[PDB]
Amino acid sequence: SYVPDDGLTAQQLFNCGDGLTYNDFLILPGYIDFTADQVDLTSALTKKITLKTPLVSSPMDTVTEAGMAIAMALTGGIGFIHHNCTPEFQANEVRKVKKYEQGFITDPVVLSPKDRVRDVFEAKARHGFCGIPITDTGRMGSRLVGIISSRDIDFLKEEEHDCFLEEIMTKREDLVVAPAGITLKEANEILQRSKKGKLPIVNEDDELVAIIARTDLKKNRDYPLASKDAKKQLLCGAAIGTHEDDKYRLDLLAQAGVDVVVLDSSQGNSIFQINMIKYIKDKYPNLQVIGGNVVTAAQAKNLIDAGVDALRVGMGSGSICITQEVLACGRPQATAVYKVSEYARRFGVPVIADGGIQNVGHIAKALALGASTVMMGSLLAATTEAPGEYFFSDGIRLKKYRGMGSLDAMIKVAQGVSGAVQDKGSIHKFVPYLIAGIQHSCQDIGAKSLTQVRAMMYSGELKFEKRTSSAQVEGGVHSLHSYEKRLF
Amino acid sequence: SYVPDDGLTAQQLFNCGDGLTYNDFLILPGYIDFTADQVDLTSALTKKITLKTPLVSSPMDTVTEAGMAIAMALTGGIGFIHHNCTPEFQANEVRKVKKYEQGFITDPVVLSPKDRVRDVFEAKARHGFCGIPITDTGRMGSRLVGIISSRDIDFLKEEEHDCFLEEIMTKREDLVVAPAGITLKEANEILQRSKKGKLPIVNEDDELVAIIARTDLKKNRDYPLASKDAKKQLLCGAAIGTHEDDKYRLDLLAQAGVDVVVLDSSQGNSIFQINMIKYIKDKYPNLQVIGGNVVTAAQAKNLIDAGVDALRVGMGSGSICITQEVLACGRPQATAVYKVSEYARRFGVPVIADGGIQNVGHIAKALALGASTVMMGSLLAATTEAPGEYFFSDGIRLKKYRGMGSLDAMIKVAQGVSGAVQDKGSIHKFVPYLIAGIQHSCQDIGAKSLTQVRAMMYSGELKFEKRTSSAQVEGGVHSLHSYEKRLF
Amino acid sequence: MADYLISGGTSYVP
Amino acid sequence: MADYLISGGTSYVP
Ligand SMILES: NC(=O)c1ccc[n+]([C@@H]2O[C@H](COP(=O)([O-])OP(=O)(O)OC[C@H]3O[C@@H](n4cnc5c(N)ncnc54)[C@H](O)[C@@H]3O)[C@@H](O)[C@H]2O)c1
Ligand SMILES: NC(=O)c1ccc[n+]([C@@H]2O[C@H](COP(=O)([O-])OP(=O)(O)OC[C@H]3O[C@@H](n4cnc5c(N)ncnc54)[C@H](O)[C@@H]3O)[C@@H](O)[C@H]2O)c1
Ligand SMILES: Nc1nc2c(ncn2[C@@H]2O[C@H](COP(=O)(O)OP(=O)(O)OP(=O)(O)O)[C@@H](O)[C@H]2O)c(=O)[nH]1
Ligand SMILES: Nc1nc2c(ncn2[C@@H]2O[C@H](COP(=O)(O)OP(=O)(O)OP(=O)(O)O)[C@@H](O)[C@H]2O)c(=O)[nH]1
Ligand SMILES: Nc1nc2c(ncn2[C@@H]2O[C@H](COP(=O)(O)OP(=O)(O)OP(=O)(O)O)[C@@H](O)[C@H]2O)c(=O)[nH]1
Ligand SMILES: Nc1nc2c(ncn2[C@@H]2O[C@H](COP(=O)(O)OP(=O)(O)OP(=O)(O)O)[C@@H](O)[C@H]2O)c(=O)[nH]1
Ligand SMILES: Nc1ncnc2c1ncn2[C@@H]1O[C@H](COP(=O)(O)OP(=O)(O)OP(=O)(O)O)[C@@H](O)[C@H]1O
Ligand SMILES: Nc1ncnc2c1ncn2[C@@H]1O[C@H](COP(=O)(O)OP(=O)(O)OP(=O)(O)O)[C@@H](O)[C@H]1O
Ligand SMILES: O=c1[nH]cnc2c1ncn2[C@@H]1O[C@H](COP(=O)(O)O)[C@@H](O)[C@H]1O
Ligand SMILES: O=c1[nH]cnc2c1ncn2[C@@H]1O[C@H](COP(=O)(O)O)[C@@H](O)[C@H]1O
Repeated sequence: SYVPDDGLTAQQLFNCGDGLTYNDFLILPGYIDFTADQVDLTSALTKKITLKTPLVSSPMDTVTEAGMAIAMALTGGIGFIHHNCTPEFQANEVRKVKKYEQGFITDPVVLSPKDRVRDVFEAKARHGFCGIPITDTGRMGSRLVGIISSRDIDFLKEEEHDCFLEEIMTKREDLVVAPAGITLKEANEILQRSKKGKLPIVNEDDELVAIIARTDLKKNRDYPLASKDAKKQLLCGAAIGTHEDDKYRLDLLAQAGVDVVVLDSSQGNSIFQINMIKYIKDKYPNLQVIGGNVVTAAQAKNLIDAGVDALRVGMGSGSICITQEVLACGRPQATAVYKVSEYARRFGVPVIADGGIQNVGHIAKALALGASTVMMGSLLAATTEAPGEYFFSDGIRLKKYRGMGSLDAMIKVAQGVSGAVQDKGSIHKFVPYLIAGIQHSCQDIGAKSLTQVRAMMYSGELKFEKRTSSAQVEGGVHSLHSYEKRLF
Repeated sequence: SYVPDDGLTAQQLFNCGDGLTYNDFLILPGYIDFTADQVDLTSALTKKITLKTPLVSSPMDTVTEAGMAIAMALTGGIGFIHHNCTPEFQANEVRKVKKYEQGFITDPVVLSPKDRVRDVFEAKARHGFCGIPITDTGRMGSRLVGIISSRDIDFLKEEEHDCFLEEIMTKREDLVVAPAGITLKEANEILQRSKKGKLPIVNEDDELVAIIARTDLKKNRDYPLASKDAKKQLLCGAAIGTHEDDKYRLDLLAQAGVDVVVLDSSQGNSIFQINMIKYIKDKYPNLQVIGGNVVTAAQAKNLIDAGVDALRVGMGSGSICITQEVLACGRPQATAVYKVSEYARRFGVPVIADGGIQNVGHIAKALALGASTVMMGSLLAATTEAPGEYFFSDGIRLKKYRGMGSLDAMIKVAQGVSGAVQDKGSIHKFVPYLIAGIQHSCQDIGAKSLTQVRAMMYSGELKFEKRTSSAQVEGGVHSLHSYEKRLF
Repeated sequence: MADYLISGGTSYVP
Repeated sequence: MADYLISGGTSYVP
């Protein structure tokens, strides 16, 4: 336990007061006894909601939709949803996202048997699934009759000759079911003893309460890190402004049932949103919120003792915002997420970083420096699940980048720009590179968990080192004619 | 019906004696009385087999293999396969493209139940498909045991853990089959009203002769024009050389049973090619062959009297040819295809054209120029369905492209070039754009199918017109600062 | 029927 | 489990 004390700790630099951003300083390694993928990524973003990977989308029109939302919560992160649309647009967005991976599912598609098959056609045109059961009446709490799947509606050249759904279906008696009052494990036992794909759940009174599908199991086998709630609903997030009409934005998605929600602002300290968090807590106390934005400790304390439980930090600091150039506020974002995190420890509120990420090493240093998660925008823009579609500029494949601080609200001043960046493909080959690189980072600094790196930072037994303007100039690639930039 | 005769008809166009190409003449419009979807677009290439879509890959070594073949022929097209290397390799590729849709599946893979689950896993890892049958011996002509689809294997930690297959399959008494000597209609019908997923066929002796799955049905309606053969396999074609081991190159694929063959050449009008045609036709009266390279009627006539039934026209015409510059032969191909199609219509032999195609306009008026079908090669080069890879130079995703008479093949000359072009994406999002383009152009001309655009040129009812240098430098965009070119 | 499928009917007429 | 997931225990020494 000698440990010769060379190095420099956190408060040993951040009271120097310089404008430290990420590529200004450096982490120092330590003594390990373990392997690379052995360290987990279990983190959290609320007082209660936790994530086994810290990578979360940004609420912006360039990035987030059910493309990014499904892609990220499916790979174990969490998406938010930007709000500059009609409230019903993000209502159908959420009714797209917290579906598609249900568990003991409630009130599916079901009808009367006196219908026709083009009802099923337009239903799957509005839905994309065709695993539908039938009852006697059409309500969910009805007497069960039968079930309809893809293989009974796939050949029909004699399409809709008043095709009543009694003679052409699966019958009643040739269907295995489950009695209600049943947990998941024996339901899985029933399904892979059935191998039929679907399994209704009724009572002893033959009254439908639930059904399950099979592809739940296939995605679960595909996607072990999965970001799932208790009710086997996929996690979903959304952005909300603070002009007063957003009450009618959040209420309808609240009965839709979004479970986290960010209150987005450039500078989130105002009387408006503190009145609004008081407006939401008495309405929705079980619901959990993420508060922002915040740059430093004073507005941090006033919005936490206002009653927020989660903290979105970082201003003027993205790849896009020129807000520091045009509003003269913000700060170097590394020192920001330092100091708000060591205030945030005093209440156990989680801190998620914002912008300024060039690369994997930046979210590595931000995680190490005490951010709870990090939400990012650019290198998880330009995916094939960012909305809109591509174009070219001198043949470079690229998709536009745009942030609401720019000139596209729908006499104004712009805080950001509109630009574009080349595509990097799906996340499914990309965010595993992210998580693998950062657990590689977490191992060769010397810790078994992100919780260990933060406690091992507040202990100060890791140490850092600031490096000069001519010291990252060789930290990158140099001293050669030409080279190539590939990551994986 | 007053209808002035303003314009130029074809024979009074081309007998000016000028080397017209596509980029220096154009087509007049006509009368329209229907919509673009109300066109038919069925063409043909030989006296037997017809194609729903008049476009075909060119057999060059770095543009087409299995991917192009099954993908484009799956879209009602037809692919040809090059002859760059050893014949067993090409035999394997024509073998794997002869399946991917079959009739009654003769000789699939089948196993004996003393195998393990890991055996089926490693079979799938070099097949991709795992709806496996199982017999007593493991041979094809054997007695049935059971059936295993993908629903049976996907949930076991036990891959070999005493995983002899007998305790895990369905027992064959509740397994319906068909008796042999049966056609598809009632076969597929009792499949769908049986509704179980796969349907084997045995005899009275329970000997396996055939099996059919669901995948016929959704490949049928997902590709409603699909270029089926008589046994509803897809069609295929392959290229060959002329050095005396070409006989060994053709006989083993004749055992593989290709559907057509393209005689490649630098130039067709040889003793070699008519003598090998006479080597073919006595050996294979049932199999069909196309001819080339030939750009005038004299070489056309002494190839067609040999009994070739189709024709590849246009040398010194491709994106990659430089045989004008080094070898001083050929002609502008638009002047070729008129007069060789005018000669080829005398004998009912259709013709496929090559080279120089930029766009849907070139092939559109090209098949309107008298060609039956046209074999575009470069505008579908460098897709994701292409051989090779994406790579990068100067910051653009990119794929190389040679010409199959370069010096890059293996005391010689060179008349092919090697280069590269941009990616064009998935062909299933690309060739429907193409057929939409042809049908809008024919919609502009106003014929409900292509055969009367060829007759309507042969009637000369439509006209044509010259373009000059100012006309084509108008023809694209002009007088404009900066733009983008987005095809779709 | 490919002879019909190219032009049909006229089929040369010099 | 979120409360100890940040650091788990220290929470003090200002
Ligand atoms: N680093 C960053 O995160 C960053 C950078 C640039 C821009 N932005 C984006 O800039 C967006 C602009 O939104 P905003 O921050 O201006 O909040 P806002 O658009 O909802 O309010 C507009 C302005 O009116 C005032 N305001 C706040 N609440 C109000 C209310 N109920 N009623 C009337 N006026 C109110 C504020 O001055 C605010 O600047 C933000 O959503 C933020 O996402 C963020
Ligand atoms: N636009 C085009 O399609 C085009 C034009 C020119 C050349 N090419 C390609 O260039 C490639 C190479 O040119 P190539 O002429 O050397 O190959 P080739 O197959 O075109 O002809 C073979 C060459 O060997 C000789 N030859 C002809 N028959 C022979 C036989 N039975 N046995 C031995 N030799 C024979 C001839 O000199 C001939 O040039 C060819 O694959 C040709 O297709 C294509
Ligand atoms: N039938 C049905 N499916 C739903 C519903 N909600 C979501 N799904 C989703 O539909 C997804 C895919 O459906 P499948 O399991 O593939 O069965 P299917 O709907 O018949 O679709 P096919 O694959 O064509 O057979 C499931 O993972 C479910 O998560 C619902 O309310 N009814
Ligand atoms: N198809 C499916 N099964 C799940 C899911 N979550 C849990 N299960 C099953 O629930 C079983 C019991 O574990 P639980 O405590 O209920 O939930 P869990 O901890 O998330 O389980 P895992 O998903 O396996 O990690 C697991 O073995 C899983 O097989 C899910 O999201 N989809
Ligand atoms: N499954 C299977 N497909 C084959 C076989 N031989 C050729 N195929 C080709 O593969 C196509 C379909 O493959 P799939 O059956 O969908 O692949 P799979 O994983 O086995 O799917 P399931 O059979 O439904 O379990 C067939 O239509 C044929 O074109 C075979 O022996 N088994
Ligand atoms: N569903 C299906 N039917 C086929 C297929 N091939 C032949 N048939 C049947 O063959 C019967 C006789 O007509 P054909 O001209 O020989 O084949 P087809 O009509 O082109 O086959 P389809 O693709 O179903 O239209 C048709 O009624 C078809 O139902 C196939 O691949 N799929
Ligand atoms: N309790 C059940 N009892 C009887 N059959 C069932 C039951 N559950 C599902 N099935 C049968 O399985 C059939 C189809 O389900 P299956 O998952 O095997 O195929 P699919 O959903 O139509 O297509 P895919 O498997 O590709 O998703 C249903 O139409 C139904 O006949
Ligand atoms: N004659 C038959 N008799 C009884 N059961 C059959 C018969 N044919 C197929 N099956 C049963 O129905 C199932 C059909 O499996 P299925 O075709 O749905 O697999 P799959 O989900 O489509 O696989 P994939 O997604 O890879 O295409 C078999 O596993 C088998 O249990
Ligand atoms: O409207 C905007 N204009 C510019 N930047 C924004 C805007 N809204 C949010 N941001 C932040 O800008 C960052 C995006 O840049 P990046 O994360 O470096 O890709 C994120 O931290 C966002 O939270
Ligand atoms: O190496 C070569 N020398 C001359 N012509 C070639 C060569 N390779 C391919 N071709 C021809 O060029 C055509 C391609 O047309 P493209 O689409 O203009 O590139 C092919 O169909 C061939 O007939």
